[PDB]
Amino acid sequence: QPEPDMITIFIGTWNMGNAPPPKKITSWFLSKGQGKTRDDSADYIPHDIYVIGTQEDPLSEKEWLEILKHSLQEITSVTFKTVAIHTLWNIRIVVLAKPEHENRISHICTDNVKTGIANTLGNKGAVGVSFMFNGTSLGFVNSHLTSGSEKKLRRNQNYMNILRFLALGDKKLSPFNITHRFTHLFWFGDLNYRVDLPTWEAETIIQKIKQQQYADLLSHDQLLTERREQKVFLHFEEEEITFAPTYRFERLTRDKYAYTKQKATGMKYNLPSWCDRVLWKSYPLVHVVCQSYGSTSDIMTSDHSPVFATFEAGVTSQFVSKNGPGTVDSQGQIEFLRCYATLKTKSQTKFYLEFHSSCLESFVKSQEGENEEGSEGELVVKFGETLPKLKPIISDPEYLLDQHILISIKSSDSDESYGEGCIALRLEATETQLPIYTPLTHHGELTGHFQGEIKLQTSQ
Ligand SMILES: CN(C)C(=O)OCCn1ccnc1
Repeated sequence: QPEPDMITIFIGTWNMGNAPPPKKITSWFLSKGQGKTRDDSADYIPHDIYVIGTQEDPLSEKEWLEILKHSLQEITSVTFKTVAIHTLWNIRIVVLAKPEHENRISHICTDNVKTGIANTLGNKGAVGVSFMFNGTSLGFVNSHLTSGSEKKLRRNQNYMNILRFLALGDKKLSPFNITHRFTHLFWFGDLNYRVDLPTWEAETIIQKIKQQQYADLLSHDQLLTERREQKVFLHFEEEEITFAPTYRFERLTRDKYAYTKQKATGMKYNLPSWCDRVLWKSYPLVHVVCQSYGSTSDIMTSDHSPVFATFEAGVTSQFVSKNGPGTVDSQGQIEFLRCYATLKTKSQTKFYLEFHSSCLESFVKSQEGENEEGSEGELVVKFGETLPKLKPIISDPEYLLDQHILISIKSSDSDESYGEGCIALRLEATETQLPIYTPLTHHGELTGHFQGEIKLQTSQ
């Protein structure tokens, strides 16, 4: 039985509006409705992993697992295994996998973050799950962010709190938040970003939706506009949206958007919006292709429609050689030439680097770099040819070229990371000096850059 080099992942997000689901929700798992939909010829082909995020979920874990497993069984005739389930208030994540994957999945982690203080702490936040699938780390975040058209900044703040404080993945990666811990990170939920147009334009918006003319609406979608101004979700991707706004519907039909202010909305308008979203971030030069992104048309118990997205994701095998794991492979080395960090910090401390990778027995600390002043005000930290030679556990190029090196630049004075990034070893050549580059972030905000050259030696 060969180990896979690709899997398919289903991501679902549904705000259930505190109502039980209808008797049939199979269209969700089949990626059928509006948008980028899945070919009918694939309907019986199970995805490898199904990750279901709900918000305003009124069901017990048991009740929802029942419905999910029986839905997938009906579609695929496969009885899925429960990998993980985690609930914060009415925010829930379920991970199901094909039974053949049970012994490929390990290191399962779950966590939650509650957003806001006092007033604003009590129902919003995120749940998440991570695990290893053979040699590949996978993370999944389901967030329900702050509601309301005039709270996009609160949503951005909720995002930064979730990525700082959600404790998933390898705890040995101590300088790195969830946006660097995983080969593939999927972040979905009722993100609650709105179409920012005047209230008086509600009927115009509805008209545009009926004509399937989304362009003048997406140009005002707060998540796209905040992303474009680097205010949120820096270095995440989203597939093009080709489905109608998924909020706010009258229940039991999809023929009507309910946008007018009511006591029940706190006298707020809910103009039709793409509240319900799926984004991802994968390490550089790893295969990840979105194969569906849309909304169902036939599930109408909630004022939201379910959203689906599916992905092809590259995975690697759990590599064993004669040497590592348990020792180094002298035939392998990673060298860095002419490297420097460019930092936005106004501070003057010395900096050193940390290299972290599962291709190393443990993380590697560099000597301090030499600070110089950039021509436009910047701090430039020069490492020249001074960076250590990294000694991987396995030299086989079929392993080593699939790996990644996480870099943290840390203050000598405080040992706090000022910036984190990631370098792919999927090089055009071995034994050859080649440019490398990563942006550096801290709390998911841009803090600088790291660039230089790499020289990778493999056994070939
Ligand atoms: C879509 N959007 C909000 C945006 O900023 O796209 C340009 C940057 N980009 C290019 C590939 N991925 C992100």
